[PDB]
Amino acid sequence: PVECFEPSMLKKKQLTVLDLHPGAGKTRRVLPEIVREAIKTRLRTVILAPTRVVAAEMEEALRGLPVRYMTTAVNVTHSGTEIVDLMCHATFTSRLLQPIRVPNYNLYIMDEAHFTDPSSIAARGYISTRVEMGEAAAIFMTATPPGTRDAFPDSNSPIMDTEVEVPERAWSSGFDWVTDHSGKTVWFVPSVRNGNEIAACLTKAGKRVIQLSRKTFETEFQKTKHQEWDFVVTTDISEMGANFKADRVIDSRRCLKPVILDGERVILAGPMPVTHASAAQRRGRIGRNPNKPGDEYLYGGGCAETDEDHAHWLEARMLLDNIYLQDGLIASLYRPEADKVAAIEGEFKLRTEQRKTFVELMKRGDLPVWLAYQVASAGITYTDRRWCFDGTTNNTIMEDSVPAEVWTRHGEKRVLKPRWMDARVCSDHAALKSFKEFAAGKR
Repeated sequence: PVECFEPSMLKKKQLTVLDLHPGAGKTRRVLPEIVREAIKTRLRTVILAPTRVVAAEMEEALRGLPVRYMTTAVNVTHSGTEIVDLMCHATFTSRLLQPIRVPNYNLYIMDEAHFTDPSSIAARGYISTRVEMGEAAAIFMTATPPGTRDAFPDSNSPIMDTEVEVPERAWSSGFDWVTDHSGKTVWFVPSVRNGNEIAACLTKAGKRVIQLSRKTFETEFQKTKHQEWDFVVTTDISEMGANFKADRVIDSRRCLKPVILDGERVILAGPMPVTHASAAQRRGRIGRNPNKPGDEYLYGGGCAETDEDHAHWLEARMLLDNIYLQDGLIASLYRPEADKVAAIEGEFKLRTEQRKTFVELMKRGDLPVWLAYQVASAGITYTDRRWCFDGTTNNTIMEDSVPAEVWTRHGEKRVLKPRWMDARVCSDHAALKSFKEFAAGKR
């Protein structure tokens, strides 16, 4: 990997991983360098941001430079120059799945290129394949290249690393060091539910707590920038543009993991150890200010690279199987991620109509990729919600120890019992609320 940009990297067949460390100016100094060169040489380019938060942050760094922002996160104006596009990872992949026309970009710049969202993994597969075919160049920007075993990379400022016992439940004693802290803390929890319990405990202790999840991030991250807080309790938002003014990170280093069981359902297993890259990214929230040496990283266990049981690898394959490159050719996953999934090439390729349903189930439907695939491949149309109720008895969804029920579109009260069970649609209150509305045909 490389830690500084050279115009050499923009030539076709070049894939460069710009690794570096949190706050070294990736988006602030290096990204405008690349974009300026791309515009000067009239190189058709797309910039890929992990989130809309990052996209807006990029706009600030790229002001003055002609960029077509293809996101609602940025106020766009006319136009003239058509060289560099900017959009989110998910938008990029979604559009490749849709009939709409995506430019054959000759340069791909992916920010936070370790992001393990299925759309991001798929995007890297597409991009790396295009580079290998000699049709483009690519720059992957990330502090943690896929496959890294370094949980403690360099930082702008000295970091105090300490392994401790980290609570994952409410506590009455034994963890004074948590609350005996006058600074600001970012706390990475194993799940939203766990975060709720920890937040309530901290609030009871008189702390101001903001909670974030992967699904509330885009709208609620801004609270961390605009209101007073002592703790940010969050799931892994490390690479979503999570820049905080903090002096401490508490890291359980554990995560719930969606796992496909017997190829018929998805459970949430664990919590299990996070990867070295994940731990490095979480730790990377601090040690950013050279005027403030001695930020603390307190972690609660070890790391592991055995994450092949995570569903996002196969879900990436499901996405990539439905992206067209050229006749009979299906893109491979990015090489460092290629060994993560056992699959038959093209086995998830859907015909035109089913692919449209697949896309709408993921977008408007807001269903997990695996679940959306089951429904779409079954030949079910988007608004046909009968599958939400005709599952087997062990697929019954529970709400407060009692079978969940919804008022269906057909004016009938039915037990929530999906034909395919994916634990991610009912992992927490917000998720279950969303799925019940889906089952009722409200979207």
